[PDB]
Amino acid sequence: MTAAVKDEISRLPVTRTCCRKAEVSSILRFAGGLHLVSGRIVIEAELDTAMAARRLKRDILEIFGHSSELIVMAPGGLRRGSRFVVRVVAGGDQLARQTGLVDGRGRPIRGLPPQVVSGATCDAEAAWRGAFLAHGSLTEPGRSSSLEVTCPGPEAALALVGAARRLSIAAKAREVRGVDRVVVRDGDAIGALLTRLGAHESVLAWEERRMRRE
DNA sequence: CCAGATCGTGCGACACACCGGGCCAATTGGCCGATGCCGTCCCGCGAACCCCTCTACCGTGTTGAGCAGCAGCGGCCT
Repeated sequence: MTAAVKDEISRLPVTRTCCRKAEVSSILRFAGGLHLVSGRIVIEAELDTAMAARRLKRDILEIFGHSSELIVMAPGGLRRGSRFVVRVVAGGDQLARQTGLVDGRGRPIRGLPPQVVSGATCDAEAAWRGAFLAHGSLTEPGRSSSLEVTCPGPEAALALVGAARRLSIAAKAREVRGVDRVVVRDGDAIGALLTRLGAHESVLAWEERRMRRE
């Protein structure tokens, strides 16, 4: 359902440096976290996609200059979902401070880094791409996909809504059962958004499926 | 041995899923229209600001070294 979509997004080549930085920051913020162990900060990011973890590791090594481990052992323990976990221990504090998770010698930033916000539209769509790669789903249970992506806390969700607005694409933040996400319902916005992210074959398949079924 | 955990199954509740209705709260944000103080400018005079002019006892002076060209001189040549 979404495996092909995320594969296509991961396989998309990227050139501009700022967009790569924004994508890395988004994925780290959404599907990543920090742990203060043995007196040092270690960054752990959990992905459930084959190529996405490699892409994130390569981006870190290239732009931020750091090394990762890329372990395949499942934190869930099932070992069937291939819950990849990429780790950064050497220079973890520097990576955290220079990627936007923590700034001002203070608490972790709830929303997306200020650098990602108030940037070019390319960086906004790159941040949305990273958010979709990290977490999200494409359900199509009934009449609409419900292209929902969950976020930690209202701040990240509303920041994603704001970023989507800059693309002239409708979006809506929602909260249920204490967990909040951003969703877009109408088919036209879904198609335009998926086209902008870079996926092509999945966009077509969805287009014909919707037109034939509806 | 055999009894609760796990799960099957069942009944109900039920938190909303819908996608569609029918009105509303908050909250407007424009400048509408009316009233009022400040920027610009046009003198008005006056302080200063710069230039020009004139004063008639009279009075009359400021190292060493290397290389090259020119002036004076001894001495033929006519």
